[PDB]
Amino acid sequence: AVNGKGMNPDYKAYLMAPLKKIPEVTNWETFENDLRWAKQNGFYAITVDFWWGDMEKNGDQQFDFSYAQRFAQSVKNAGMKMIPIISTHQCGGNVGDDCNVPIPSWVWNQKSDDSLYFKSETGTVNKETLNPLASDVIRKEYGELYTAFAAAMKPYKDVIAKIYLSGGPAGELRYPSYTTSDGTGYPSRGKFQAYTEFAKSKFRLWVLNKYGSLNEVNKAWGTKLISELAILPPSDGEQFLMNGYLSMYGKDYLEWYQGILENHTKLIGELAHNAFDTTFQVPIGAKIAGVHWQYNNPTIPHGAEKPAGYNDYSHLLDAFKSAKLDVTFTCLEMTDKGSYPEYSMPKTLVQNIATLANEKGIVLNGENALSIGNEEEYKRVAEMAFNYNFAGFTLLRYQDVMYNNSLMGKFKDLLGVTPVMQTIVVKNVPTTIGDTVYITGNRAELGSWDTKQYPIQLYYDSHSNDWRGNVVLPAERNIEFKAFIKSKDGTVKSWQTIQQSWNPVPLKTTSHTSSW
Ligand SMILES: [Ca+2]
Repeated sequence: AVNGKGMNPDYKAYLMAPLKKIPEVTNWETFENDLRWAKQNGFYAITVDFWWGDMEKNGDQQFDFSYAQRFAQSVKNAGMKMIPIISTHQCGGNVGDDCNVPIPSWVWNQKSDDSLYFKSETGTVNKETLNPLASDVIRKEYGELYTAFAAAMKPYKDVIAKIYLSGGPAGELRYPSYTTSDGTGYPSRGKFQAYTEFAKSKFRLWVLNKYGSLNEVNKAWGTKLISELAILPPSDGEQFLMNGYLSMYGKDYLEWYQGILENHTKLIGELAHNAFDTTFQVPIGAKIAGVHWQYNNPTIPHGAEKPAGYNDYSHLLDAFKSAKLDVTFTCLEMTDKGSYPEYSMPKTLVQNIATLANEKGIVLNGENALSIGNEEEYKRVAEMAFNYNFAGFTLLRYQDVMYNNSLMGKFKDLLGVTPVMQTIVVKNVPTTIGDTVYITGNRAELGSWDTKQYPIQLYYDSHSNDWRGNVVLPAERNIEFKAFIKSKDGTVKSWQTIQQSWNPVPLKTTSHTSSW
């Protein structure tokens, strides 16, 4: 892996449950047996969606956690762990998908205005999640929801491995900028979701708080606004994304726009920490979308990320370290295309989020965006996950490996791995001054034979004159590798005479000694 280190010793693989409830898929007994089969292949937990639309349906605080309870009973019977996702967003909702669980329709009557939903550049209304701008309804409704759930899942705390939160549409912390209804579906650019009277208002009160007076606003934006009512979100998102984003106004609008997400993150992460910390004592996290299309579009750069609210990921992730939340990112199985018309750069995006995240000490969890049909995608996932320090990989979805044994075997081989500590030792290395020793191997956990970005580093032991190093490895898998010397100039001088191997890597901690 990256920075000369190994795979994360805390890597655990997880399975995403289906969208539909288990009794709409199979029965609780073959579900338990499927969970046993999963764990037999390296899955540690099953991550599942518990929808607010189901858990507090009839009215305010007329709660039903019977399904969540029933579901954790089988998880306990199967001797598995689970990761509930308190899904405060809508499931499906439209034509042809495997669910339609709206958010409890009584929520929308808490206000008379438009504080609560979203409206786009062209007037499209979106009601998939509650608008983070309405933080008073969000503190009331989410706080209560979270604590009623902690109360009912307390019997099952020994089966809860972590708790995930929904921060927006599709469980992603972002705005509803890409939808078929708004004419923004992949691979086109999103539209801004700041046109409700309430957002418009909140932008103008923010701007005015920064500058003080309209006069000060016109001074800083180099404009000539008439009234304060002229302080508005962009009227042409296409022009904004084209170049209005470079002006001081543009920079202030996007700071406000991304800022609401950052605040929403500190707020749901506060409410969930209060409610689940004493009782459960588990890591809590939220998800961020991989809006990889229109990344490198020359005309409208980062054309889909900026309407979704992702303008400065370093600053966005900073809201996550402060709220003490883990982050899940989503397209580990994709590669970079970067061409017309989609301008898709997903592998560069995941490499960037991964690096900021490790620089900040935020725990990474990966997810694949789409279903994986071949070994290849699993091998691509293995590369990001193991070379960019992911503490977890959640496979999307259940039925894909559960009703295809060959694919499940490929998963077991590449991603349903258990990390184990091992000492690699290389004797008789002709290391002249300045040189460094590295090992690279065949599996992605050893760098896929790469020597510049991903090799793991070994350190000279002066007492016994060999290069050695405690490497985290895939327990019980066959590995091949070789040591090599990287001269001070980062140049590969030479390699080990004979390629080494461990068939398989023992499950216990040993040492593999070998000579140059
Ligand atoms: Ca409530």
